[PDB]
Amino acid sequence: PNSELNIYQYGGGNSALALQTDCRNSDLTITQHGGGNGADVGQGSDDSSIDLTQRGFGNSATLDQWNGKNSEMTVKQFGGGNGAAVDQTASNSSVNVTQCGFGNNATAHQY
Amino acid sequence: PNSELNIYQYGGGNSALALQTDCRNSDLTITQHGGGNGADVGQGSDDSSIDLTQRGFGNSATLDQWNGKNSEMTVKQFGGGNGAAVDQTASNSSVNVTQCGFGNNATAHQY
Amino acid sequence: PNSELNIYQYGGGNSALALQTDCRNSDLTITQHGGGNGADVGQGSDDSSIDLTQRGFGNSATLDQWNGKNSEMTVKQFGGGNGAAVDQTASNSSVNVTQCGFGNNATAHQY
Amino acid sequence: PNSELNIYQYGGGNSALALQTDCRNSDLTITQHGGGNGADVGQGSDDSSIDLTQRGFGNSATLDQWNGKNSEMTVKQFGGGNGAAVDQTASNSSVNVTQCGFGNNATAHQY
Amino acid sequence: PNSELNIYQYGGGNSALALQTDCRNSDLTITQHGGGNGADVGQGSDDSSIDLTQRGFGNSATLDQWNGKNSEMTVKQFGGGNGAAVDQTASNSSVNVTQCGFGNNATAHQY
Amino acid sequence: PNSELNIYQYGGGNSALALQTDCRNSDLTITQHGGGNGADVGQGSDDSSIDLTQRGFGNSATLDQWNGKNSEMTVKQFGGGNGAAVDQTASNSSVNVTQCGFGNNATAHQY
Amino acid sequence: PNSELNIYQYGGGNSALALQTDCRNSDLTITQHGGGNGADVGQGSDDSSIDLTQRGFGNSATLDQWNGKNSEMTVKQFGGGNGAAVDQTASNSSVNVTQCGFGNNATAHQY
Amino acid sequence: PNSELNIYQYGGGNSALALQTDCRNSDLTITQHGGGNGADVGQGSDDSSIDLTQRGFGNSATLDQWNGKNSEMTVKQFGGGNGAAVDQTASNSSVNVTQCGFGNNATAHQY
Repeated sequence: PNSELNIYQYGGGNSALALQTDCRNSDLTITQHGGGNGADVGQGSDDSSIDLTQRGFGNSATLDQWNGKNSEMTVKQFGGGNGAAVDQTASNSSVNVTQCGFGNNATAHQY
Repeated sequence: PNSELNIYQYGGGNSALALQTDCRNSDLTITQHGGGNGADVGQGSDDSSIDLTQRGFGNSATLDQWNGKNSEMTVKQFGGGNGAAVDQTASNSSVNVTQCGFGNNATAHQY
Repeated sequence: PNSELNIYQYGGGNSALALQTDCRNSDLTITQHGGGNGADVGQGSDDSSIDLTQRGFGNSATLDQWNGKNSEMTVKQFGGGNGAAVDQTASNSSVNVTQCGFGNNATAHQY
Repeated sequence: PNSELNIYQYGGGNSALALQTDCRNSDLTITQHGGGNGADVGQGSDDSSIDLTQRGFGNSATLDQWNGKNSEMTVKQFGGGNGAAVDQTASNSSVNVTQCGFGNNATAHQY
Repeated sequence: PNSELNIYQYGGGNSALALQTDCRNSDLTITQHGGGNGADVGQGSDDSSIDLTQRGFGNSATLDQWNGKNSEMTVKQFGGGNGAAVDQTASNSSVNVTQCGFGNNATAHQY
Repeated sequence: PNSELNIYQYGGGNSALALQTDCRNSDLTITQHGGGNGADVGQGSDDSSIDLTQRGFGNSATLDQWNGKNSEMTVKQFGGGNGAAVDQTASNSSVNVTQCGFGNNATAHQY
Repeated sequence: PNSELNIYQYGGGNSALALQTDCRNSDLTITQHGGGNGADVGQGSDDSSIDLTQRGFGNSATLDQWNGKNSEMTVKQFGGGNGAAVDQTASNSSVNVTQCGFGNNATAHQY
Repeated sequence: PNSELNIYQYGGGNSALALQTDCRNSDLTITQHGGGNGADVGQGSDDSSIDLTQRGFGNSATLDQWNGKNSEMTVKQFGGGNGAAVDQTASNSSVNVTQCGFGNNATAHQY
């Protein structure tokens, strides 16, 4: 059971919360480029992947993948002030979020 | 159940909210080109597809895929300020909604 | 049941409402060219087809196909301000309404 | 395998790398307060904990916990430009690093 | 094997080098007060202790405790520029170094 | 074997060399008060003690306790520039040297 | 064998050389008061005593106990430049030498 | 064998030569008052005594007591430049020499 959590933070003013529990063979990566991006990621699913990359300024993300299996979730934010929340509990399922520009709001739920 | 939810944003000021639940072997894709388009997509149908594409400005869409099976959704806006709302519950059914121009309103239902 | 609802707008200020229920293996098609054309189409007929084409300005059509089977409705306005109201319940029947010019009014009923 | 990795950055310009694999039931905690602090932490040890606290600016610590069991590693850097390098492979073992001030360099290896 | 390594540095410009390997149930403590103090301490001895206290400036002590058991090594440097070099390999043995003043040099070997 | 070696230095510039090997259940104590005191003391005798007290400045003494048993070694140098050389090898023997004043030299041998 | 050597020197420039070997339960006391007194005392006699007291300046004494038993050896030199040479081998014997003044020479042999 | 040899010199320039060998239970006493007085005394006589008293300047005495038993030897020289030569070998014998004044010469033999 290899669980991997990576937090890559470049620039100034980025802040991160990352959480894995009961998630076997799961990968969760946080990469922040720029400034002021705040991150909160929860992973509790086996054989699942969470990939959160922030490039820009002022983006905020809340990401929860629970009780799933063989699930891939991706959130990529480019630009400024974009806010994302992703909840994924479906098994063998994928959620992909990519927001480019300013002030974009995205909410994704997969059960 | 291989379920994919895709949000691709190009431009500035677009907003999207996506819902996919109890949804086996189906795809939900939201693509916006331009600015200020607003979207709300709920998909709960097995072996189904929703394709919502916005190219232009100020278009508004609401899409609901519920309790169906083997159903297809393709909803397209070209231009400005087009507003569409579609409810589809029929199985083995498809609704293909397109607007070209400005200020067009379309309502579609399938049961 | 392969049932399709189609709405196409070209121009500006056109409005179309389409409702189709209990209508199996049937097509709903609306095409509006120009501006200010208004459409209200109800389809509840099995193995039936509705084709409404408005080309021009200010044309209005109210179309209802209920309880029929193997029925076809083709309503076409060319010009300005033409008004059509057609109600069809007969099975294995076809009504074809065509208006050319300005201010034409046509009512068709088939039972 | 409840394996948790937390990294907290408050301020701007901090850099931290955290790596957890082959590491069951283990916690890796990074807390960076200020700006420009550097951290590289690798964790591959069972039932182990890593705690890193950098408070100030420009501090450096390179931290490796591999192959160990029931092992705790603590480093607390207070001030500016402080350097500590700690490798841990010993089981049931602890290393405590406490740097206060500017330009401090102290290295510990535990096997 | 509850083995603890502690370093306490107060002031600026102090350097200490500590090594604890294969070293079960043992403690290594370094306490530097002032500035520019240097210490090199290696510990490879079971159930052993190393206590080093440097208070002042420019003090240097090079300490090695290897292959011993139940061994205690104490060095206390008070003042400036003091040097003590001690190697301890004997088991159930104790070394005491006490330097007060400036430029003191005392060397101890215990086998 | 409880073998404990003590060096106490008060002032600045005092120098002392102490060596304890194969010397079981023995105490090695050196006391230097003042400045510039030089001492070389080697102890390899079981159940033996060496007590060296230098109070003043520039005192020099060489003490060797080898191969003895139940032997006590005492040297007291008070004043300045006192020089004493003592070798003790006999068992159950005591050597006592007291120097008071300046420029004293004393040699004592016990076999 | 409780055998002790005592050397007491008060002032400056006094020199005393003492050897005790093979000599059980025996005493040697050297007391030098003043300056420039020279003493050479060798003892090899069981349960024997040597008492040398030099008070003044430039006094010289050479004292030898070898192979005797129950022997007592005394010289008291008061004044300046006194010279005493005593060799003792007999058992149960005592020689008392007392020099007061300047330039005294006294030699004692007892076999 | 309590055999005790005593020299008492007062003043400056007095010289004494004394030898006591094979001489058990006998006393050797030499007393010089003044200056430049010379003494040569050899004692090898059992249970015997030699009492030599020189008071003055430049007095000379040579005394030999050999092979005798229970023999007493008295020389009292008062004044200046007195010379006495006495050989005593007889047992149970007493020789008395008394010189007062200047330049006295006394020779005594007892066999």
